[PDB]
Amino acid sequence: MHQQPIETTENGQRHIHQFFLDETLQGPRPGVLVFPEAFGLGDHALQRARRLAELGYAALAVDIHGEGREFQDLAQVRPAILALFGDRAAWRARLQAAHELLRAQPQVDAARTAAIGFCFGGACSLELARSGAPLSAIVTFHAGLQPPLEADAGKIKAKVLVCHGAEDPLMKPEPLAAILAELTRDKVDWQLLSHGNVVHSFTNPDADARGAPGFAYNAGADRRSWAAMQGLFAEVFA
Amino acid sequence: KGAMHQQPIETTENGQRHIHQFFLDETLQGPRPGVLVFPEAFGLGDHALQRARRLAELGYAALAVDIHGEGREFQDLAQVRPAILALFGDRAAWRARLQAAHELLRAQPQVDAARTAAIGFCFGGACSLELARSGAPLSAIVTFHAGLQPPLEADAGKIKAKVLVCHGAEDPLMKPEPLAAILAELTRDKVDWQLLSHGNVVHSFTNPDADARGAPGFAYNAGADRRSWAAMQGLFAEVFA
Ligand code: NA
Ligand code: NA
Ligand code: NA
Ligand code: NA
Ligand code: NA
Repeated sequence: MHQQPIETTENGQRHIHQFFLDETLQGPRPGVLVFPEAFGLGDHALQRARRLAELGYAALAVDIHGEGREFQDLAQVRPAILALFGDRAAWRARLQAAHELLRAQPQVDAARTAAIGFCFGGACSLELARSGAPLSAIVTFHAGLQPPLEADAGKIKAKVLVCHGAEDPLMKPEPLAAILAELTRDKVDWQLLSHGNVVHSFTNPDADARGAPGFAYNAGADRRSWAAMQGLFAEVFA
Repeated sequence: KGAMHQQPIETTENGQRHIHQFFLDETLQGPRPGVLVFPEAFGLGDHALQRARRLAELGYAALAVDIHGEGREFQDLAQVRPAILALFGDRAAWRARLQAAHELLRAQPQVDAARTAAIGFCFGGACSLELARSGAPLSAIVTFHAGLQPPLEADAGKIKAKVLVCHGAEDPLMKPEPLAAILAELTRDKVDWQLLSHGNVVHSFTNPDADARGAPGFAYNAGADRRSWAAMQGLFAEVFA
């Protein structure tokens, strides 16, 4: 396993992304962006990127806040997140730049990429798909997805898998249905895997200790969603 | 590049590849003083690369800065004006990017991180002064026919560098009243500053392409170029002794 930091600046702020490649497999391979939960890049998302490398992918874990920062409370990151939610064009320009940074690594086959994300990271993955980036697939895990925009009609090129806790308060039934209606109008190849009795942050063991409501780890939902991701990637990268 | 080694050093800034050009004389061994070389507003091209190459011949480690990305150099000032006015309107972000360029130079193993300087031509001279005003630990800066930006009270006392401003006395992009305001800032703070002002000399006096721009206000002047470059060399010889 090779783990390499990849540094950029964004309006002068240093970002330190973490790129994983397993030398067990030989030659260029599909690239996967891994977007963390809103707290920022930490062990949760780094472990996901390391495992994707073990499965044969070149995985770029995204430092969303800069300086590899991971915060403890969503209050610490709320202003930065609301600023992105309030300027989706600027957010998307940053997301497309991360995609181009992944594509440019020598061991990444620039034609074969995907994006996964957890929580806010899943919102990022769908915004990047809606920008029209040439992703082969996206997978979201317990994501609070942003609402559809009519200007994005027909832009998604990826296959889409939404892994969802049926009781997650951050992705309520009516807004989720509005998103599925967008994907259906545009004939996007989409799947919803909805887990009974599961809420937000179900892939993160630290969710059981969070003081905010609606958070709990669920080992079953995590394993089943991770397997469905692997199956989608095996389809598009066969 | 002559006998100097030239190494591209790439950064990713705001989604763009920047391809800086680092010059060293490998017949000299060891860490040595580093110099940032900021080009005119048109972008990084042969004019600034030749100056970085000459600094390497003099014994320095010189990083020619790719200001626009992808090595881009513009012909028409109307095309660069929006990006430049944006930097002028957010001097904090501009300074953070300049600081990151300074840290890139300092991190090279052949650069003594404690002993650095910055030069710049036109807009690049404004860059050099903004980096000094940010409080960076530069030993010296030299500006050549630069449209320097006006002083900010928040920068009082922050310049650590010695300062040499090489100026065309009839440059219309750096008029006498705003220049005087900058010299008053430097004087309040007791910065070790010099002004070398050249009679009958206008903007872009170090760039032989200036003669073909068709523009009043732009003209190469070989005497002013040679005399300003020798004053720079003298300043660097003092601080890096
Ligand atoms: Na590549
Ligand atoms: Na697009
Ligand atoms: Na042009
Ligand atoms: Na160094
Ligand atoms: Na400072």
